[PDB]
Order: sequence, then C-alpha cells, then structure tokens
Amino acid sequence: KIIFRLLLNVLMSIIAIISYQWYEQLGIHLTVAPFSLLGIAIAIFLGFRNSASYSRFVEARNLWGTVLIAERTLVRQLRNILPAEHDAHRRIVSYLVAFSWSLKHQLRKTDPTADLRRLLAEERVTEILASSMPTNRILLLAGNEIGQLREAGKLSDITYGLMDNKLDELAHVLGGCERLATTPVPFAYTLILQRTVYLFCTLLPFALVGDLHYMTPFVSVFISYTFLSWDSLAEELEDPFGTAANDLPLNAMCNTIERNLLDMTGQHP
Amino acid sequence: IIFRLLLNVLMSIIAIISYQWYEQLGIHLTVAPFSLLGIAIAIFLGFRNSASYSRFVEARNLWGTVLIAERTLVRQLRNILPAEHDAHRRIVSYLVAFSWSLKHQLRKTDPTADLRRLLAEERVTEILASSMPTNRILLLAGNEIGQLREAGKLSDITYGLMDNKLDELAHVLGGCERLATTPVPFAYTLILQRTVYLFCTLLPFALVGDLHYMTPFVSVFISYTFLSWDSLAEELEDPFGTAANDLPLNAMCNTIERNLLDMTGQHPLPE
Amino acid sequence: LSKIIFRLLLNVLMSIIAIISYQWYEQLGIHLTVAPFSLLGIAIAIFLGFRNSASYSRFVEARNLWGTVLIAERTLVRQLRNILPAEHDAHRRIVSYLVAFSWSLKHQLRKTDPTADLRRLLAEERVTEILASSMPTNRILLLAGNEIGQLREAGKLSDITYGLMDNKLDELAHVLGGCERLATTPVPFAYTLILQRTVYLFCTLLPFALVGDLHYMTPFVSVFISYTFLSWDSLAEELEDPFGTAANDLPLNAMCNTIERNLLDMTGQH
Amino acid sequence: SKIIFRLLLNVLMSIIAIISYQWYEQLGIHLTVAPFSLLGIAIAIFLGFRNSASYSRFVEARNLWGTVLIAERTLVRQLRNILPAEHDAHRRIVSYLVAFSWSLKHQLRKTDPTADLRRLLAEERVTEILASSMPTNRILLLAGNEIGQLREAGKLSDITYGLMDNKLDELAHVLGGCERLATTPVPFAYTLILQRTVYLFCTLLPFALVGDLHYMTPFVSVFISYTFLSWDSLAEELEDPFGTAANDLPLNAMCNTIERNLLDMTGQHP
Amino acid sequence: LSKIIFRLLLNVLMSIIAIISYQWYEQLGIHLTVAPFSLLGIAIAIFLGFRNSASYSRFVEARNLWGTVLIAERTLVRQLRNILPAEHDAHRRIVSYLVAFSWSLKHQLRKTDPTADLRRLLAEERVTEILASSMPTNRILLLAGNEIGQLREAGKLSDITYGLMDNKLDELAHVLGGCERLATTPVPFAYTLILQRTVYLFCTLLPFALVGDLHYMTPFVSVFISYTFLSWDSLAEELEDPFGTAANDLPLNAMCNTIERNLLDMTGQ
Ligand SMILES: [Cl-]
Ligand SMILES: [Cl-]
Ligand SMILES: [Cl-]
Ligand SMILES: [Cl-]
Ligand SMILES: [Cl-]
Ligand SMILES: [Cl-]
Ligand SMILES: [Cl-]
Ligand SMILES: [Cl-]
Ligand SMILES: [Cl-]
Ligand SMILES: [Cl-]
Ligand SMILES: [Cl-]
Ligand SMILES: [Cl-]
Ligand code: NA
Ligand SMILES: [Zn+2]
Ligand SMILES: [Zn+2]
Ligand SMILES: [Zn+2]
Ligand SMILES: [Zn+2]
Ligand SMILES: [Zn+2]
Ligand SMILES: [Zn+2]
Ligand SMILES: [Zn+2]
Ligand SMILES: [Zn+2]
Ligand SMILES: [Zn+2]
Ligand SMILES: [Zn+2]
Ligand SMILES: [Zn+2]
Ligand SMILES: [Zn+2]
Ligand SMILES: [Zn+2]
Ligand SMILES: [Zn+2]
Ligand SMILES: [Zn+2]
Ligand SMILES: [Zn+2]
Ligand SMILES: [Zn+2]
Repeated sequence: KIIFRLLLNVLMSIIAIISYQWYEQLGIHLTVAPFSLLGIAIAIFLGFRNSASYSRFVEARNLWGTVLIAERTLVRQLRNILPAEHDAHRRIVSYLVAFSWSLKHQLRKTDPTADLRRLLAEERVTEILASSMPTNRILLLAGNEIGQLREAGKLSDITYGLMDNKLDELAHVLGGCERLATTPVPFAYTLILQRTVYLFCTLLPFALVGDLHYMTPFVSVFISYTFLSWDSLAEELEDPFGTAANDLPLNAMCNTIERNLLDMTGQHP
Repeated sequence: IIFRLLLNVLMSIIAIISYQWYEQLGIHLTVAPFSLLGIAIAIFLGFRNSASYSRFVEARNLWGTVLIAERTLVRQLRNILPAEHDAHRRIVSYLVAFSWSLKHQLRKTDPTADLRRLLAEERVTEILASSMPTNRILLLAGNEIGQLREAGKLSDITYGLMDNKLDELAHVLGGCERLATTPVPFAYTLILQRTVYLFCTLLPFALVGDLHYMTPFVSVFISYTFLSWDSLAEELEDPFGTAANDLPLNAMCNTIERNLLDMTGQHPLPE
Repeated sequence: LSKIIFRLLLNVLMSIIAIISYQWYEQLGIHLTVAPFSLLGIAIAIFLGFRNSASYSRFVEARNLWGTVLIAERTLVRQLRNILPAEHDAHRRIVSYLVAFSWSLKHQLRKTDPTADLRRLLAEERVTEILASSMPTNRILLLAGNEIGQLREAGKLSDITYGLMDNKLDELAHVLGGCERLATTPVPFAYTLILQRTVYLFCTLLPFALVGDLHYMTPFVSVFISYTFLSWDSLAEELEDPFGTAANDLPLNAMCNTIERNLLDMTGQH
Repeated sequence: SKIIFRLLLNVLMSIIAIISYQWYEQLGIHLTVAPFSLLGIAIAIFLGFRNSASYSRFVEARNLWGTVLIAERTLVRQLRNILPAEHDAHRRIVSYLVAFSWSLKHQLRKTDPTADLRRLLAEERVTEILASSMPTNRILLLAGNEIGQLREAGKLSDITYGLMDNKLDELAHVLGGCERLATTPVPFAYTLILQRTVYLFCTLLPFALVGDLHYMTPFVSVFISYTFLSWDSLAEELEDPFGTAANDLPLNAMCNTIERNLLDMTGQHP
Repeated sequence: LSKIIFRLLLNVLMSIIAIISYQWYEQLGIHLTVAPFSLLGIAIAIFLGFRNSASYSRFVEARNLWGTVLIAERTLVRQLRNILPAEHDAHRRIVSYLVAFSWSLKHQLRKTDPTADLRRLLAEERVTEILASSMPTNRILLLAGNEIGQLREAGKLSDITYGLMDNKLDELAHVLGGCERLATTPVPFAYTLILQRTVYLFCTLLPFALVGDLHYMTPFVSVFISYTFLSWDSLAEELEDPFGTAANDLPLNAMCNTIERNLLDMTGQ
C-alpha cells in the first residue's frame, strides 16, 4: 500500500521529466517556494495529528492494563477476605476471564460464543448473549456473586464495597474502550488530510523538476516516503483494537489475563 | 467553504488579468513574505486545533462517564437490592431522563417529549418549573436512593456506594455546562478565521509572479489546506453548539436507555 | 488595552519612512532581505505558540476550579436533602455558608470587600469570625464543617454520612488552594518579557526588510504580518488574568449568582 | 544575564563578518542563508519542545506545593470539626505539619533544617527527626502517631481516623512527587548538547548573514541571538524549580504562607 | 566507535566525496538545490520534535511509577505503626514483603534473577513458592495481602482499617501493571524504523545539495546540521527504554536501596 504510492510517485516524476520540454511551450511555470509553504503547513498538521493518534493508542493500551490490574486485585481481595469460599473464587474468576475475552470480541466486532461456552454454564451464555452489551451483563453476574456472599453475611457492607470498586473500575475500562472504538473523529476529516498528502506528493515532482531535472525522482520519492510513512503510521495508531501490524495484541493480552487469574486460584494451564 | 474556494479561483483569474497593470506601477508581491506569514498562520492553526481537539475529547469523556456511572448504579441496585424492582424501575427512569435532558440542555432543544415519555406528569412539571432541570432530575434520583436508606433497605455504607455514582453524574453535568457556555478564546476565533480568509485571498497575487497560469491551481490547493484545518478546529471547539453533528450524542442517549432496560430485564420481549 | 490599533497605525508610519528612506540604503550600505526575518519570525511564532498554550491552560484551570464550586455545593446540598430531609434548619445554615464561600472567594480574588455580601447571608457574629481571620474564605469552610460536625455529635449523621459530606468540603478546599495558587503564580514574567520585546522589535524592523521586495505594497503586507503576530500575542494578554473584571476575564459575579440561584432552587422545602 | 556577555560577544563576531565578506572568494568561502534557515528552525522546534518540558516540571512542582497547603488546611479543619475540644492535640499536630513544610523546603534546597525545626518542636523530637536520614518522612510518621493515639484513646473512630489518615497520604504523595523532581533531573544530554548547539549556531550565523545584510548584520544577528539564547536559559532556569533563580519557585514565601495559615490567630477557632 | 562519532565521520567523508564529484554533476545531469532539502529537514525536525516528546513522557511515566512504590510503601508501613503499634511481628513480615516487591519488580523489568535479593529478605518456604509462579511480583503482593488478611481475621484490624491498608496494595498493583505495560509495549517500532532511515539518508544526501551553494564550506555546515539532527534522535532512543542498564536510564538499584533503607528506618532498624 505504501510501496504502491511510492512506485506511482517514481512514475509521476518521469512524467514530469519527459513533459518538462513542453513546460515553456504549454505556458506553465512551477517554483519550489510555494510548495515549500504548503509542504511545511502539511508537516505541521501531520505532526499534531500523528501525536493525537499516538495518544489514543497509549490510552487503549492503558485501559487493557487496568483490566489485568483490577482483576488481579479483585481475586486478591477474594482470597484475603474469604479464603474458604473457593466456590465463589472459581465462579468470579470465570466471569472475570469471560469479561476479558468478551471485551476483545466486542472491540474486534466478532462472535463471543465460542469463548463464552468454554468458560461458563450454557444458561449464563444465553443470558449474556441476550444483552445489547455482553460485557456489561458479565459484570452484573460477577456483581451477583459478591452480592450473594453479602446477603449470606459472609461479606460485610465494607468488604462488599471494597470488591464492588473493582467492578466499578472494570466498568470504567469498558466505557473507555467503547469510547475509543466508537470515536472515528468525523469520518471525512481523516480522508481529507489523506487526499491532501497524496495530492501534494504527486504534484511535487512537477514543481521540483525545474530545479532538479533528472534528480527529481530521487528527491521526490524521499520527500513522499517521509510524509506517507508519517501519515500511515498515524492511521494504524488511530484504530488500536484493529488487526494491523502496530495494533494491540489483544489475543495475547487475554491469554496473559486468564493465565494470571488461573495462577492466583491454584489452577494449571 | 466551496464558496471560498470558488472565490479563490475568481481572485486568481483577477490576479492573472491584472498582473500586468499593477507590478509596472511600482507595487510588487514576492513569495518569501507570504511564506513567512503562511508558516506562522500554520503554526498558530496547529496550536489552535490542539486546544480544540482537547475540548472535543473532554466532551467525549464526560459523556462516556454518563454511560459508565448509570450502568454501575443500576448494577449496584441489582446486586445490593435484588428484590426491589419498583425502586429499580423508578431510578432507571430518572437516569434515562437525566441523559436525554442533558442532551437537550446542551443542544438547546426541547426536552418535554423525552420527559413525558419517561416520567409521571407531577415530576415533569417539577423538572420543567426549575431553571436547572438536569440537576433537578439528579436530585429526584437522589430521593429514591434516600428513601431506600430511610426504609432501612440500604445501610449508610451501601447508600454511600450509590451516592458516589450520583456525584459522578454531577461532575458530568458541570463539565458539560462549562464546555457549552463557552468558548474560552473569547471571539478571537473570528480574528484567526479572517486572518486565514484574507491570507488565502491575497495569496494568488503573491503567487502569480511565479506561476502565471498555474496560479488558480496552486492557490486553491493551499487555500483548501488552510481553510480545511481552520474549519476542523471550529467544528471541534464547539462539541455542543447548534451546528455540531448530533449523531453521537443521540447514539449515546440511545445506548444508555437500551443498556438500562436490558439490565432491568425489560428486554427482551417475554416469550 | 487595544494598543493593537496604535501599533498597526505605527506600523503604517514605519512603512512610510521605509518607502521614502529606501534610496539612502546602499549609500550607507545597509541591506535587509526577507530570508533572515523568516528565520526569526518562525522562531518567534513557535515560542508564541508554546507560551499561548500555557496561557490558555491557566485560563482553563481557573474555569474548572470555579466549575467545581458549583458541582461540590450542588451535591453537598443534595446529600443533605436525601440524608436529612427533615432538617431544614441545618439546610439553610449550610447553604448560606456555601453561598458565602463563593462570594468570599470572588472578593478575595478580586481583592474587594466581602462585608456587604457576608452580612446579607450570615449572622453578624459569624461575619465577625470570618473577617477576623487572615484567611476569610478558609474560615467559612471551617464554619460549614462545624455545622456538619454538630449534626454528627447530635447523632443525626453517622461517621459514614459525616464522611460523605466532609469530602465535599475537601473539594471546595482544593478549589480554594487552586485559585490562590493561580492568583499568586502567573505564567512566569520572563516569557511575556522576552516575547513582548522580540514581537515588537520584529514588527518594527519588518517593513525595513520588506521594502526591497515590495516597494509600494510594503504598508499593506507589513501590517497584515504585524496584525497576525500581535493578535496572537494579545490573545495571551486577554487570557492571563482570569479573575479580573475585564470583558475577556471570567464573569465571576454572574457565576456567583448562578451558584446562589442553584442552591436556592434546591431548597425551599422542595 | 549571562546572556549580556554572550550577546556582546555575538556583536564582536558580527564585526569580523563585515570586514571578511570581501575575502570570502579569496579564501574560497561561500556561505548562503538557506542552510542556516534550516538549522535555525530545527533548533527553534527543539527549543520549543525542551522549554515546554521544563515548564511542565515547574507547573508540577508548583502543584505539589499547592497540595501541601490544601491537605494541611483540611487536616486541621477535620481536627477542629471532629474533636473541637482537643486543642493540645491540635497544637501538637499543627507544629508537625508546619515542621513538614520547612523540612521539605530544606530537603529540596539542601540546607540545614535544624534552625526552623527548633523554632517549632520539642528538642527530643528535633533529635529524633535529625537522626533519620529521611527527616520529612519522620515528621509525617510523628504526625501519624498523634492521630493514631487519639484513636487508641477511642477519641476517634476507625472512620474518622481514616478521614485524617487520607490527608497524611496526600502529603506523602507530595513528598514523593518532590523527591522525584529533585533527585531526577531532565537528563544531562538535553542540557549540555542543546547549549553547545544554540551557541555554536549563534556565533556562525553572522558569517552566513553578511552576503544578504552587508552592514545591518550585527543588529539582525544579536536579535536572533537574543531570541534563541533567552529561550534556552529560561528552559534551563525552569527545569530546576526548587533552585534559587529568578523564575524558580518562592519556596520560602510558600512555607511562610503555610505557617501563617495553620497558626492564623494563635490557632484559635469558632 | 561510539555510534554518534562514527556517523559524523561518515558524513565528513560524504562531504569530500561531494566536493570531489561536483565537477561530474553538470555532465551526469544531476542538479541539487538547497530549497527542497529545507522542506525535508524541517518536516523531519517537526516529526523528530514530536517523537522525542513521546519518548520523554514515557521516561517520565516510568519515573512516576517508581515514585509511587516508595510513597505507597512508606504510607503502608506508617499506617501499620499508627493503627497497630504493638504488632512488630506483623510489621517485620510486611516490611520484608514490601521490600521484596521492590526488588522483585526491579529484577522483573531488568530481566534478571531475583533469587539473591529475595533469599536475603524472606524464608525459603516463601522464596520457592514465589519463584514457582510465572508472576513472582504479583505473588509477593498476594502474600503481603495475606498478612493484612490474617490481621483482619484475628480481629486486630477492623474492616475499615483493613480497607485503608488494602488501598495501598491496590496502588502497588497499578505500579506493577503500569511497569509491565511499559516493559512489554514499546513506543511503536515504526517510529525508530521510519525516523532512523529518514534522518540517516537525509544527513547523507545533504552535502550533495549543499555543495552547489557552499563549495568547500560544505563539510562544516553539513556536520553541524547532522549533529543537531542525530543528537536529538539518539536522545529519544536513550529515553525510550527507561528500565535499561545505561547511566542515562533509571537508577533502579539506587531507588530500591532508598526504598529498603526507608522502610527499615521507619520500623527502627
Ligand atoms: Cl485496583
Ligand atoms: Cl483461590
Ligand atoms: Cl462508576
Ligand atoms: Cl426491575
Ligand atoms: Cl461531588
Ligand atoms: Cl432487575
Ligand atoms: Cl430548606
Ligand atoms: Cl483534601
Ligand atoms: Cl430541602
Ligand atoms: Cl498512599
Ligand atoms: Cl518492627
Ligand atoms: Cl515499629
Ligand atoms: Na481496595
Ligand atoms: Zn516562461
Ligand atoms: Zn485499581
Ligand atoms: Zn480459592
Ligand atoms: Zn465510577
Ligand atoms: Zn429489578
Ligand atoms: Zn513566470
Ligand atoms: Zn435491548
Ligand atoms: Zn465531586
Ligand atoms: Zn430543607
Ligand atoms: Zn483582567
Ligand atoms: Zn485533598
Ligand atoms: Zn484547637
Ligand atoms: Zn557588504
Ligand atoms: Zn497513595
Ligand atoms: Zn514495629
Ligand atoms: Zn513473636
Ligand atoms: Zn537463578
């Protein structure tokens, strides 16, 4: 994709060289100086934009970081507060593991059913799949587990509350991820910046050819590489739950989560 | 926007057909000064759009919190008082009323339909009497939580747990109000817009000396880049203004309503 | 201050002396190209951008702090209604302190006299207590804390519900510090010092380095460049005094009225 | 200004440039503006970022100090509100909190805490504090014992103990925040190399400037040198916000304010 | 031999090559002006500026994370004394776990062996149990959690006071999560890929563009412009791996020492 636009730029430079003979005749002059202005303007704009994209990526990485943290500490509190309640341990862990996988699926816009069935009773799978938000439902069921221990008097209102906070933290992760997935910043205004860099890159050799002659392709490819490299990297970072090269290894992240939670509950991968 | 590009092409054609008369009289326009001007304008547009983007992001975050806090509040009600479905349905009404009412507040549109749909007509009059209707809804949601505590169904601890979620909604209300009765750059936003507008119309006259017939092509391309970047900032600066795209706000209020009905088993339709 | 129209007009005068003294240039041997003024102009524009950023942030923080007053006081009034709906005497006392706090904080930041307002809202005993302090607004918080505190001794609030309302006072305490910190810590003077020199000197020497290129079109270009750098410099001017009384500053009286109106709407037996 | 030295030194180099411009072709030395435009702008961009990074450190340092005032204020309020009678505890706790500020200032300035410590506390304590290589942390632990004892005594519940405990946490965070900004500087490549670069650019600039400016060069080069060197030295100043320079923090004024605040009116309250 | 001085000396040679070969330009048909190399270099600087910005923030984040370790450990030991002044048995056990956590984290981020430092601090029954887990640092927190848990079950801590100390474990959990997130997820390798190529190629081709305008002045001006760009680029590289072993990286050994000495001073050791 990047190499296609680079090859088309080498070609366009040749078009500029072979048709430079016609330049004076057809009545067209093109200096470097105006293209330097527009060039720098674009660079400034790509610089800010690209930084904005990196921010989103870092936030996305961060939210997933919190899934692991919150889940670890929720399991920790369960063990420290109710060390004898290993039934509750196992079931809650099931939901927390389910939550992660379901979040991966949600963000990937794929089917959660395989993973859900692996981890949970089929009655719960139907309840979870029935909801507009399966991750929200999973949190509600994990909520019932601690909520029932509270009714049984095995948790106090304080110790229920400490565990409730972690579910609250997971709610916040889910909200943040949902926010980052459903936020393409006006669909037109990324396509409009892209068509700008593109149109600048292909008109540049035409302007460069006066000053450079046969060097035109070598300089024009180098400039275009730089600008396109930057533009496309910003594109990858913008959508961090995607399946692109420089996007979050969400399946690996989910494995780490499950393994951690299994390690904490005396069980073996 | 497309008017201003057509105005630019018109200004370019003027600059071609008049280049002869004026540059001979002793009035010249080089590219080097308009390059300094344009780069500085770009730098300023760069920083400007940065401030704009951050207002846009804060708006998204605040609205994200509505979703989050309302969800966790309804979770807490279900987990702490599994039996109290009448309380569940009342609190869910206000929470959904809160979202629509806040949207209507920011967009400066009429909430009446949404309130009449969600709430008892006594409550709707109380809410519509107030000069701060969104706050009033929050207060009502409060009483429901308060009555449950008074009835001994919530302890001070568990009342407290739900109370935090109402604070979170309060923070969202305020943050939004501050992002609405705005901006913080107090109508300089019209000066930079004109600074761009004038720079784009004087530019063909600076460029024609170097480009002759190519001028309308190169001048419109530059103008496009600057005017687009300026337009984007203006759009982002004002996430709740009467001209903004209302899709995501509506999408948000719909999401939460749907979520909440699901959470209280009002969905799906019974078999 | 609209010195922007003075300096724009001084710039026209600076172009005029440049056009007519342009002959006496090579005689002396003084030449001024655009190129090194592009380098300087760019460098000045970067530093102007980074500075205006700081200026902007400080203004936003001022808004946020004031925004929190409204939030924390709304919620503290709410809490009192839902937790103690019978206790309208306590409601009215706490409310009057909260309103007092807002007004007192405004007067403090504006360096004006809070006495009139305090006396409108509070008992002369309390006014005396507040004004006796070297930190009046902080003392109002202490008094508001005392009402909440009494309710706790009386047993109308548990340690838990006491705690829920204390946090709101902690928030108003962060507003108070915030505002104080802002009022005493400007964007460092050096910035606005350095930049005010370089931006003015630049706008002055510019028509001199443009006339060689522009002959007669020097006023209309040097002005348009100058207006651009000065607009952007004066934007920082109009954003660095958020607590003032100027048109561009925060409408703190209006905000205080908004606060008072809000807390009165929340009370009235309904 | 160490700038006034290097600004005059720039004028001397810019005379050398005016006299040498004939001999350029003799010595074989062509030197256009455009390469130094590229290098200058690159340096401006890097100065902009560096300076922004420094201001951040300034701002964070200021904020952490702000929290000291806030947290200490509310912790006194909490004691005045929850235990209104316990003045001996109030007085003891306040003296530790005041010790905390001065102690921290001395820690960050690397000066002797003993003067200010003796002014405020019992001599047994002044030696317990001085015996620890972490004096500020020690003071905190001491303030911690005071609220702890009030709880062993059953004068505070677990809840009301917690409310105060949180405020000591907040101060621990300031301590850590301040230690991080102090013991961790902005890495020495950032300062050492960037200063070489700005100055080496500043000396060479007139040599490439003559061709265009002829006689005007010493002015237009000093103006450029001012702009660049000002920005770099200001960055260098703000990087170390607990230092003693002009644009650094008034740490002495701040601890005076903290003290005046806690001790307001012989420490008497309504 | 120091990467930076080598790439400078390659650039002084690139300049003499450009001087000696300037004659052949006219004949071979290769015209190279400064104007487009200004556009290129400026763009590269902007992108270098923004990139360096990201690398700095990552370094700063790592610093804050370690700052929190010290803060949270200090206040947890402080709480232990103020709430349970008699229970020095528990003080010593918890302090040893808290010091273990610091060292374990250090070793984890350094990909080095925690055994020596852990054996120095803890009983053998514990050290093997901890090292048996694939998440040893997380395991140490679960064990510190247990101490707090036992003290609660023994009635020595109330639910409230248990809560107060539990939040301090939560804080350490976040540090661990944050640190792991920084160690495993780098600043996207595309940033180094793109910018290392583009800077190097730009510095190399530059004298060939400068030579027409600068002649024998070329080497001096070219090495200077190279130095400015290469220094900035390598500074970003040194800031990007803050858990490394360089002198420019975080003195993690010093910090862990400060932590240990700190918590021993607090208990009377
Ligand atoms: Cl956590
Ligand atoms: Cl387990
Ligand atoms: Cl929440
Ligand atoms: Cl229901
Ligand atoms: Cl609140
Ligand atoms: Cl239900
Ligand atoms: Cl009332
Ligand atoms: Cl506080
Ligand atoms: Cl009322
Ligand atoms: Cl802490
Ligand atoms: Cl001990
Ligand atoms: Cl001890
Ligand atoms: Na906790
Ligand atoms: Zn022609
Ligand atoms: Zn957490
Ligand atoms: Zn178990
Ligand atoms: Zn929340
Ligand atoms: Zn229900
Ligand atoms: Zn022409
Ligand atoms: Zn549904
Ligand atoms: Zn709040
Ligand atoms: Zn009332
Ligand atoms: Zn003002
Ligand atoms: Zn606080
Ligand atoms: Zn007292
Ligand atoms: Zn000369
Ligand atoms: Zn903490
Ligand atoms: Zn001990
Ligand atoms: Zn023993
Ligand atoms: Zn080993």
